[PDB]
Amino acid sequence: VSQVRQNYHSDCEAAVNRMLNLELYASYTYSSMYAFFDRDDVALHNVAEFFKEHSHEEREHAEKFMKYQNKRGGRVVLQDIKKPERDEWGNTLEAMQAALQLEKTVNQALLDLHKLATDKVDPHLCEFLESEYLEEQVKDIKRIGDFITNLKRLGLPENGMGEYLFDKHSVK
Amino acid sequence: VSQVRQNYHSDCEAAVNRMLNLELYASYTYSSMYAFFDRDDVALHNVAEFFKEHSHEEREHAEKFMKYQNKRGGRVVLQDIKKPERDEWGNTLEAMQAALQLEKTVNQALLDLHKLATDKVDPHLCEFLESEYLEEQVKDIKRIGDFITNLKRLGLPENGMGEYLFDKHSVK
Amino acid sequence: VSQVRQNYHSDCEAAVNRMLNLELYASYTYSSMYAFFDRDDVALHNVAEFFKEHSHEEREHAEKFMKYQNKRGGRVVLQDIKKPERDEWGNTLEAMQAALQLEKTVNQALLDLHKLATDKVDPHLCEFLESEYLEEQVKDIKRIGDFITNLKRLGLPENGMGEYLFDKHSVK
Amino acid sequence: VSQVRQNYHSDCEAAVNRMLNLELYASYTYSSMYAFFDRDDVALHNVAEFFKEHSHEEREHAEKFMKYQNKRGGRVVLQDIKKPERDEWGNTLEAMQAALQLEKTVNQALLDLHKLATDKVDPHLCEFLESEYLEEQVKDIKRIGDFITNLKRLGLPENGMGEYLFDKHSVK
Ligand SMILES: [Cl-]
Ligand SMILES: [Cl-]
Ligand SMILES: [Cl-]
Ligand SMILES: [Cl-]
Ligand SMILES: [Cl-]
Ligand SMILES: [Cl-]
Ligand SMILES: [Cl-]
Ligand SMILES: [Cl-]
Ligand SMILES: [Cl-]
Ligand SMILES: [Cl-]
Ligand SMILES: [Cl-]
Ligand SMILES: [Cl-]
Ligand SMILES: [Cl-]
Ligand SMILES: [Cl-]
Ligand SMILES: [Cl-]
Ligand SMILES: [Cl-]
Ligand SMILES: [Cl-]
Ligand SMILES: [Cl-]
Ligand SMILES: [Cl-]
Ligand SMILES: [Cl-]
Ligand SMILES: [Cl-]
Ligand SMILES: [Cl-]
Ligand SMILES: [Cl-]
Ligand SMILES: [Cl-]
Ligand SMILES: [Cl-]
Ligand SMILES: [Cl-]
Ligand SMILES: [Cl-]
Ligand SMILES: [Cl-]
Ligand SMILES: [Cl-]
Ligand SMILES: [Cl-]
Ligand SMILES: [Co+2]
Ligand SMILES: [Co+2]
Ligand SMILES: [Co+2]
Ligand SMILES: [Co+2]
Ligand SMILES: [Co+2]
Ligand SMILES: [Co+2]
Ligand SMILES: [Co+2]
Ligand SMILES: [Co+2]
Ligand SMILES: [Co+2]
Ligand SMILES: [Co+2]
Ligand SMILES: [Co+2]
Ligand SMILES: [Co+2]
Ligand SMILES: [Co+2]
Ligand SMILES: [Co+2]
Ligand SMILES: [Co+2]
Ligand SMILES: [Co+2]
Ligand SMILES: [Co+2]
Ligand SMILES: [Co+2]
Ligand SMILES: [Co+2]
Ligand SMILES: [Co+2]
Ligand SMILES: [Co+2]
Ligand SMILES: [Co+2]
Ligand SMILES: [Co+2]
Ligand SMILES: [Co+2]
Ligand SMILES: [Co+2]
Ligand SMILES: [Co+2]
Ligand SMILES: [Co+2]
Ligand SMILES: [Co+2]
Ligand SMILES: [Co+2]
Ligand SMILES: [Co+2]
Ligand SMILES: [Co+2]
Ligand SMILES: [Co+2]
Ligand SMILES: [Mg+2]
Ligand SMILES: [Mg+2]
Ligand SMILES: [Mg+2]
Ligand SMILES: [Mg+2]
Ligand SMILES: [Mg+2]
Ligand SMILES: [Mg+2]
Ligand SMILES: [Mg+2]
Ligand SMILES: [Mg+2]
Ligand SMILES: [Mg+2]
Repeated sequence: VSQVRQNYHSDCEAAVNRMLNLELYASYTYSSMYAFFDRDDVALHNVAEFFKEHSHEEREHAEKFMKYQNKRGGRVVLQDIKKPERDEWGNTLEAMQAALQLEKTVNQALLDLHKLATDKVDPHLCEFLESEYLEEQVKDIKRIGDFITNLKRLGLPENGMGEYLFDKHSVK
Repeated sequence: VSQVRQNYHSDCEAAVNRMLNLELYASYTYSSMYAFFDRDDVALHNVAEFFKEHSHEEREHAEKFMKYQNKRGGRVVLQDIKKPERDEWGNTLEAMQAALQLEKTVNQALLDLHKLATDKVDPHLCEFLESEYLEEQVKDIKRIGDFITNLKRLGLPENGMGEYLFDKHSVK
Repeated sequence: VSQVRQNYHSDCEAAVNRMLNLELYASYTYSSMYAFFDRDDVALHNVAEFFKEHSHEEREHAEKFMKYQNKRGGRVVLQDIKKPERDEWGNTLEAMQAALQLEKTVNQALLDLHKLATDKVDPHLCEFLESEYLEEQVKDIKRIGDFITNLKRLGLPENGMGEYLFDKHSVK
Repeated sequence: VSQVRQNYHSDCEAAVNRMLNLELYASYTYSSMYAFFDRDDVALHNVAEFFKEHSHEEREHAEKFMKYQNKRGGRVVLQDIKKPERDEWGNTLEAMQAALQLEKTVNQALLDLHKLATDKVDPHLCEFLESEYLEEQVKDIKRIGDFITNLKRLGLPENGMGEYLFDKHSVK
């Protein structure tokens, strides 16, 4: 047992490793979206940059779980980072819809980790999630939802002029 | 009778209390519009902020009537602030149309208070209204009318692209 | 169901609307106290300004609940803002006593909302209350209690010199 | 007839001269109060300075009526400035009570001049009074009333400690 370990259940340690992997999976999905929107036959560079920034954010979320694991005396165990579910993302609306579902998947995993930490009576892990993860997820979900509403209003997927307008006034 | 009171008719004092309540009612209506445009399924944040600012302005108009009442030696009497007439505001045009009618309602109440002050021969109250309230009402009514004209030109309520364009170039 | 909604119980959504209304009710009560202390026959302007500031604070607390409701995908539903329980507040001690009970009423409502969020297993709402509301309530309750102790020590309600001294050295 | 004169009734011209004299009479009364509070056996120097400042203000009000008279083509006609009604002013409360009645006397004269200007249909004179005189009178009356309330609360005229406290915290 690590000399620093105190009130840290093996189940929580394992779930933190799984959460780290999911953050990395999300980062990789966002990077795929960045690459898609940078294609010469897609060419929506403000949209591409939005997804690149989200890729960076998710990787930082992962690094923070690595640091957390070590601080508590757990051991980081890495697994393969699976490739994204799609190779091409259609258009800005389709990609934002996919991002919304990904953010809700991540949020559900965070909520499930919080349930586990509650069951094992780990207030440090609970507060870490509450103060460092759950509010940013809710903010990101709201932002992406707002974008989806606007893209539908702009006539996506059919209205290419609307798609151009979005790239030029909403993510600039 | 208050030691400061001079040339202040009971009827005017009461009408000032009623005017205070109407300013508060208007502030609350605008706050409702702010909340509607901040919804994830509406998502027009520059429009929401316009209404939030107008909510603030109306509350300041109310505070100034409270201060006026005390300066003249009248007594502030508060009543319930009624909830807005609608829970949802449709779209930017529908909301601006509602705001125009609200501003005209407030302006009519100010004009009616001025008639009363004239009848009771209260030049201080008349000038307060003339110099602190009536010109801002006319300016606000003109601004909202100009917005309505533009929203109709942009094809509201049917044209969602027009609604997006307005939010991005007229209230930014 | 809103596209952003996740782990947000209808009961919590409704209780957030009720909490918003209570914050607005508190703001309105404080504004009444401001107006009372600004009267020419009361004339304690540092006390009036203290209550005006608290009125502002409470309105900001309400706006933050509106924003919260939308972020979670709930719908803001407004009700009448009831007028304050009194039209006149007696003196500085009587008003501070009323403010203490109002702040404890608000705090009890926050604690009850936290119980509901706990029962429905909503850690985001729990942390929002814990980190954005509960500590400010405890601080405000302590400040007002400290003022009450000082006002009693100064001989309120009978000792007018004490009341003047308080206005000039404790809320300046 | 003056070459500049237009829509200026002889009655209004005469009433402006009488108003000028009353402003000068008020200035002189305030100067008497300044001198009283500067006496070695009274010795309330912040109170004395308050009245000195009001003396200055009233003299400026008079000069502005002189300038007004000439601008309209009327002729300034001066009369004796009568000495104040009292040679000694008792104490801070007695003096503030006298100042309140003086300010209300001046305000009544301004309101009466406004009635005359209304009857003779002189909008320039009406607006001059409304915008340059009536609001300052209401503000001054409110301030002095607030002081009277505080002086009574402090136990004047009997409570000398209260009188000292006022001079040190309310007019400093
Ligand atoms: Cl352990
Ligand atoms: Cl274990
Ligand atoms: Cl972050
Ligand atoms: Cl696998
Ligand atoms: Cl694919
Ligand atoms: Cl997903
Ligand atoms: Cl966070
Ligand atoms: Cl009156
Ligand atoms: Cl009356
Ligand atoms: Cl304004
Ligand atoms: Cl009713
Ligand atoms: Cl409705
Ligand atoms: Cl209306
Ligand atoms: Cl003006
Ligand atoms: Cl105005
Ligand atoms: Cl839900
Ligand atoms: Cl539910
Ligand atoms: Cl706050
Ligand atoms: Cl009811
Ligand atoms: Cl009452
Ligand atoms: Cl209460
Ligand atoms: Cl807090
Ligand atoms: Cl003439
Ligand atoms: Cl004539
Ligand atoms: Cl002046
Ligand atoms: Cl004589
Ligand atoms: Cl005498
Ligand atoms: Cl007099
Ligand atoms: Cl003025
Ligand atoms: Cl002291
Ligand atoms: Co993200
Ligand atoms: Co993440
Ligand atoms: Co990093
Ligand atoms: Co595979
Ligand atoms: Co995310
Ligand atoms: Co936080
Ligand atoms: Co984010
Ligand atoms: Co407005
Ligand atoms: Co208004
Ligand atoms: Co204000
Ligand atoms: Co109703
Ligand atoms: Co308005
Ligand atoms: Co003007
Ligand atoms: Co305005
Ligand atoms: Co408060
Ligand atoms: Co509050
Ligand atoms: Co605010
Ligand atoms: Co009622
Ligand atoms: Co409070
Ligand atoms: Co907890
Ligand atoms: Co917490
Ligand atoms: Co904190
Ligand atoms: Co506070
Ligand atoms: Co004066
Ligand atoms: Co004067
Ligand atoms: Co001069
Ligand atoms: Co004589
Ligand atoms: Co005066
Ligand atoms: Co004017
Ligand atoms: Co003015
Ligand atoms: Co003055
Ligand atoms: Co002191
Ligand atoms: Mg283990
Ligand atoms: Mg936003
Ligand atoms: Mg009455
Ligand atoms: Mg304009
Ligand atoms: Mg429900
Ligand atoms: Mg628990
Ligand atoms: Mg303290
Ligand atoms: Mg003549
Ligand atoms: Mg004052």
